[PDB]
Amino acid sequence: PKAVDPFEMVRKMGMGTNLGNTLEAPYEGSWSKSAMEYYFDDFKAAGYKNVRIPVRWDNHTMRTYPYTIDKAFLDRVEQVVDWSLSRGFVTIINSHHDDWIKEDYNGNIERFEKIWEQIAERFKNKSENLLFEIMNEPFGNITDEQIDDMNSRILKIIRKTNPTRIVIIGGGYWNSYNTLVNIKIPDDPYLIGTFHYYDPYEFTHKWRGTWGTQEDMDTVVRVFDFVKSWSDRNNIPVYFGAFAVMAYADRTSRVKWYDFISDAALERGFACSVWDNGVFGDNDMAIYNRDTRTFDTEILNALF
Ligand SMILES: OC[C@H]1O[C@@H](O[C@H]2[C@H](O)[C@@H](O)[C@H](O)O[C@@H]2CO)[C@H](O)[C@@H](O)[C@@H]1O
Repeated sequence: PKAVDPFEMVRKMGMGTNLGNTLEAPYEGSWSKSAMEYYFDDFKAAGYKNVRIPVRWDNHTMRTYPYTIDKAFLDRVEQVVDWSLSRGFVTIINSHHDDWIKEDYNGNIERFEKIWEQIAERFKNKSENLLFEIMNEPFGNITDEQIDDMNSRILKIIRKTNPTRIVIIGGGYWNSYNTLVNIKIPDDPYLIGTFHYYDPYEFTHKWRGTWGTQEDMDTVVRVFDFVKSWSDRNNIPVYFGAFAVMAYADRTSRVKWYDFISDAALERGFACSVWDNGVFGDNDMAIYNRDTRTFDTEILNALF
C-alpha cells in the first residue's frame, strides 16, 4: 500500500547510463561486448545512479504458444539485474527492438503478454529499484489506440504479481518540429513517463548536418518545458531513457551537448539515462570502454 512513489524514484534515479547494444541485440554479444559484472563496478565509480538494460526477448521466446522464454535466458537477465541492484543502481529492464509486435499486434499481442507475464513473475520479489519499461519506443508503425491498449494490458498483467512496482510507459516524443504528449494515462499511482526523440517523417527530411547549434538548444528547452508542464499537470514524473542519441559536428559540440542536456533535464526534476553504444574504433556514441574499463572523462564531467 505504501511503497516508494514515482517522484521519489525519479529523484533517486538521477543521471544514469544505458547498457546499449547488449541484451537488446539479436543475441547478447552479437553487437557490443556482453555484460560483465565489472561494468557495474565502473559505472558506480563513475557516478551513474541508474542503469537501463534494454532487452530483446524475441529470440529467447518461442514463436508459438505458449511463447515460453528460455529458462536460461531468464537466468541470464536476472544475473545482470542482480549485479546492478546489488550495487545500489535503480535498474530498468524493458522490451527493446521486439518490433515483431508492431508488424502485427492483433497477431502478436498475446505473445507480448506472455513475455511480460513471465518477466513479471520471475522478478516479482525484486527490489523497488527494478523498474519495468513496457516498450522502448511505442510510437511509430502502430495506432494510438493500440499503444494505449498495450500499456493498459501489460500494466494489468504486471500488477497481478507486482502491485507497487513502478512501471514506465511512453508519455510522448519530440523532434525539431513538434512535441507530442499522452493525454490518456492509466489510473495507477506507480507510473513514470518516458520520452525519446522521434520523427515519423525522419526518412524524408532534406536534413541539416547533425546537432549542436544554439537553435537546437532553444528547441530542447522548449520541449523540456512542455514535458515539464505535462509532468506537473498529470502528476507523473519524467524520464529520458536514452538521450544524446545523435551525431555531432565535432568533439567540442558533443561535449557541450552532453553538458547541456544533463543540466536542463535534472533542473526540471527529470530522471535520465545517457545512451551508451558501447562501441569504440566505429566510435559512435560510447562513453565507457568495456575493453579498457576507462571512460571518456570529458563527457562524464559534462554529465555531473
Ligand atoms: O537498430 C540498431 C541500431 O540501434 C542503435 O541504438 C538506438 C537504440 O536502440 C534506440 O532505442 C535509441 O532511441 O536510439 C539509438 C541510436 O540510434 C545503435 O546505436 C546502433 O549501433 C544499432 O545498429
